[PDB]
Amino acid sequence: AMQFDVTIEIPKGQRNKYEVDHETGRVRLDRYLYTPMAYPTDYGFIEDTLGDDGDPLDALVLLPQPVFPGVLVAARPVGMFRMVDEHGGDDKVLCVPAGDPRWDHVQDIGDVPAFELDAIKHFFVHYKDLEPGKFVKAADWVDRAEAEAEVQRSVERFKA
Amino acid sequence: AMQFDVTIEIPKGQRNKYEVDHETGRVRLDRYLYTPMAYPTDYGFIEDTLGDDGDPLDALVLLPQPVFPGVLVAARPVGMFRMVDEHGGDDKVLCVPAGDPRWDHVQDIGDVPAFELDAIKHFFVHYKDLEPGKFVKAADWVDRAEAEAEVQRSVERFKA
Amino acid sequence: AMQFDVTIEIPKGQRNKYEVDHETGRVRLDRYLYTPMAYPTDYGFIEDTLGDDGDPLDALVLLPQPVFPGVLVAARPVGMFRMVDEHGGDDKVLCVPAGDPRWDHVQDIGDVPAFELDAIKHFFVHYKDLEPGKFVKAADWVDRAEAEAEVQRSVERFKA
Amino acid sequence: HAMQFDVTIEIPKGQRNKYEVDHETGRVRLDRYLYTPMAYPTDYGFIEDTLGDDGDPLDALVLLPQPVFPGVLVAARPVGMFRMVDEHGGDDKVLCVPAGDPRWDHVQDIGDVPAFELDAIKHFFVHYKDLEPGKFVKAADWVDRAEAEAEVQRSVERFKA
Amino acid sequence: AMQFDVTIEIPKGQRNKYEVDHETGRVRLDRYLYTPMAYPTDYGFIEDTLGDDGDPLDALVLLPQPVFPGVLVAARPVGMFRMVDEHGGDDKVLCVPAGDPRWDHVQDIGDVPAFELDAIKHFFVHYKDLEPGKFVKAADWVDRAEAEAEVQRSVERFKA
Amino acid sequence: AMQFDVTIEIPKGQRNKYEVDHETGRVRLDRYLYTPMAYPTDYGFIEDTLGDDGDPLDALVLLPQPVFPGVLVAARPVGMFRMVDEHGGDDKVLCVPAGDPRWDHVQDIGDVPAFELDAIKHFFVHYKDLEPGKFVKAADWVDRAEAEAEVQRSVERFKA
Ligand SMILES: [Mn+2]
Ligand SMILES: [Mn+2]
Ligand SMILES: [Mn+2]
Ligand SMILES: [Mn+2]
Ligand SMILES: [Mn+2]
Ligand SMILES: [Mn+2]
Ligand SMILES: [Mn+2]
Ligand SMILES: [Mn+2]
Ligand SMILES: [Mn+2]
Ligand SMILES: [Mn+2]
Ligand SMILES: [Mn+2]
Ligand SMILES: [Mn+2]
Ligand SMILES: [Mn+2]
Repeated sequence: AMQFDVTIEIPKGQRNKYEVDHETGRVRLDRYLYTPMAYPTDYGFIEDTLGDDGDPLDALVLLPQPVFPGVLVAARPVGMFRMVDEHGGDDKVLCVPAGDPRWDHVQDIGDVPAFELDAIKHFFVHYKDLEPGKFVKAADWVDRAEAEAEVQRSVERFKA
Repeated sequence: AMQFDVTIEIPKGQRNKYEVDHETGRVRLDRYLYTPMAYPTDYGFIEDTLGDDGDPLDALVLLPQPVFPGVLVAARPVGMFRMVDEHGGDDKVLCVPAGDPRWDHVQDIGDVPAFELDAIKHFFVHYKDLEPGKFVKAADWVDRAEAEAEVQRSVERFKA
Repeated sequence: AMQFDVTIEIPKGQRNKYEVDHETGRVRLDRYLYTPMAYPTDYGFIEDTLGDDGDPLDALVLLPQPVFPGVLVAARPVGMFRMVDEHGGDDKVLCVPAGDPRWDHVQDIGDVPAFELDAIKHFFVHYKDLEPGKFVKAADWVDRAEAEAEVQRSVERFKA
Repeated sequence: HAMQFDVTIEIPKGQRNKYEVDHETGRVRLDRYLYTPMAYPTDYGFIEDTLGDDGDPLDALVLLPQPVFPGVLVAARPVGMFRMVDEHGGDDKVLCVPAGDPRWDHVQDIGDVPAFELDAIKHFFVHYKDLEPGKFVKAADWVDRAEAEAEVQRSVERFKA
Repeated sequence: AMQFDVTIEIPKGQRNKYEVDHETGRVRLDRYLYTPMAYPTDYGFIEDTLGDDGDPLDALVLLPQPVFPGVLVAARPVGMFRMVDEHGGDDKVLCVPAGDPRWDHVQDIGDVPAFELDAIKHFFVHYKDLEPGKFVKAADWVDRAEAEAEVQRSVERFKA
Repeated sequence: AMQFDVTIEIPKGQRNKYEVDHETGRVRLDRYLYTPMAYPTDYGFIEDTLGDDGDPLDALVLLPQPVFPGVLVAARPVGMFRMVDEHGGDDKVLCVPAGDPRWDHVQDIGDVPAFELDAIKHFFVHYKDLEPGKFVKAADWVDRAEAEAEVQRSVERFKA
């Protein structure tokens, strides 16, 4: 199975929206969420990747226990989250701990329960509601194949 | 000046929806919220009150630090959240700790920041979204004068 | 299906071994565990039950987020962990939230992954190691069907 | 073999919320959020089935490896006692350890408890009501187990009524 | 208006006193506080600055939720806490999140409630009581005007 | 009195096993423990050391309150935990905070409570029981002298 390193930024259950500066490597508090919400999974980005956005690929890792900001996690993709915000479209690869036999039952998006997909979906749609000039309008889940595809592309974009 | 005991059953920043079984007096777990949200303020009910649904009038206490389920808080009202859900209407009296000079600046609804109010509204609208048969269709923030009316109106229902 | 209330004595991830006093209903601290390990799931006993020893039938509740000591949970049995401690035999009914469609996929002992069962098993074997005179020799897993009997056994002898 | 009793913990260690169990109801109430940037240095509560001069149970300080929740019972034995003087006059707070726990066998009398912790506990109770409107602390000091047991002994026979 | 990056080294509600080694940039546990107190705000230092100490200016950031050690926070001054300890005089800039509309009502030291200002003062007056050969004899608050002066002085001292 | 810097990797009470990448410097999640156990003391490694197995000296630090991953601590040794996992000798140097008057009564292994030494031993022996092809077959405590000697050997190994 495919594998890559994910740098976690925001731990599951956080309302503080942390970001990592991609030059200094410092953790930074972007802002406190204006809505009464909390990140449903550990949120971050895939190290050594690059998209059309300019930034690296955003990522979502399902973990038994959350971690700290800036922490590295070797993960593998089981799907991807496509959505359209006020900055056009951005993608978010759904991931699972790599080299962990406890996560062998989750091989693709269909193995991730709809309840958690619906929750993650719900979060990203509404978390910016009370921020002027910010929104999330479209959202849908796509399978491991297109996720691995988009990751394969974005690894190559980083090389050049 | 009004004053009453609010039994807080759900702490701030929690996703486990706790209920106090008014018959037995025990703290019961109702459900884990289906949306990835957390209670904006400590949420509970007012003691020795009663309403149309046979359940006590609900309360929202603003605190510098959260409390535990089943904890009592001497509180005074400063507004009320009027919402209309699945089971008709449910009004929630926004309160402040009584006998605390640190909260003397909060007298009426206008004294509470609009951002806190928008966040509290946002929660009670959206928190039952993914649950089937559950919904919310009207949501307003009324002043203290009306909150004091709805308390007293509900206090007397208990007296009967 | 069968359904009952479980009082949670010890939250998941606890080294403090709480126990509910059954003559009063109070939450007594039994002891801080001598071993460097925490309770693998939310732990407690089934309400309105009585065993071969005078204590209610012990129970484990699979939960997404842990609760507090003394909290009630509408439960549904899906298996049972039998051990043999220093005081002879003991029974541990493995349960899930009753009425939560997120736990409809778990209908029997086999549905729970064997890593969570081995973890639970590993805890109850070793947690009394450094305590003197106390031990655990035999420890195996039975199925839902037999667990349901043990409950109903404990129910009827309680009725008497 | 020794003297012991129940202790209902009201406030866990590291807390700024001032919880109070109603002795007539059994309900846990939030008294106040401490007005100073200080946390309770030990698990604070009272000795169950006692009665102090003030018509309330004798206060207790239980040293624990890990804190508990409010309303939790802990079988305990006294090791010393904290006597202070505040706006109400003089309160008495029994310093305790878990009863029947051999990990605390090395703490028999107050001299066994290290100085930095006794100071830390005292320092809290001197300063915790400084910024609080009409409340203050004048004096505070420690006494040995002999005196500690005696006040509990007075407090237990005084309970019978 | 003036604005800068604060590096929070000690989160709010902490008795562990962390500090950043300004040469290596790594976090270091200086000492567990000898008194039973906790930092009332998030405590840190201003980046790209230097006082007479040979050390940057210490910063006090008011936040809705605390951050982790080493996290950057874009902030602006609204006052300054000036004290005199055993080593000499130490000054601490009282800040709020910059570019955050929820803190736009906080403009000067007068806008921060006195209760919180007394509390912050009380910490630094008493947190080194039980520490030997360590004390403070002066503790006063000053406005943004004088605060901004010291922040600028030290920004200029940085260039060498 | 010998002293040195320890980098803490895993705070006391964690089930997430973090690891500092020595060649990189970043914190990584190695694995979530398969056993239901938690690290009984803060665990990490001594800075600028080198052993037969290519890593630095693993170290245990007794603290009143835990730290975060990557935090540095001035520490002095009082003993050493000898163990033999699947990869032969993997000793752990037991430490206390250096220059902290509250730890002066702890000068050698005998001064540490036996119950806490039993718990540390217990942890490392069992925490890989459920992981296949992994174990700990040996476990012994030794003098401060033995500990100090092994440390000084590995400081010698480092200079190359
Ligand atoms: Mn990202
Ligand atoms: Mn993006
Ligand atoms: Mn918007
Ligand atoms: Mn209602
Ligand atoms: Mn039980
Ligand atoms: Mn008293
Ligand atoms: Mn005063
Ligand atoms: Mn300074
Ligand atoms: Mn400093
Ligand atoms: Mn001093
Ligand atoms: Mn090693
Ligand atoms: Mn290692
Ligand atoms: Mn094995």
